Amino acid sequence: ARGYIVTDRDPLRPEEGRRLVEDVARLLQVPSSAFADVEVLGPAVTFKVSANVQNVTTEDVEKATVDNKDKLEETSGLKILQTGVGSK
Repeated sequence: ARGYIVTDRDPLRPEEGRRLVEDVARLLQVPSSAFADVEVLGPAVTFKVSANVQNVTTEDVEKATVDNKDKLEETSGLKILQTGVGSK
């Protein structure tokens, strides 16, 4: 399952999806290398969390994103409109 974050930017630049994912990784103390398959789709960025030394899961990433939304928005300079985990 992938995580996703929908922003107010469209199309979201690849470079910007990457920065936003890096911001989220920092909140969780995991290197950005733990996020794989990073891709932008319209206004959204999507990603997979691989197994890591911090034991951070896909749901932990979603929760940290909700809990720190305002900080992420300040750091990134964009708005987050939705976040979640996808379903096959």
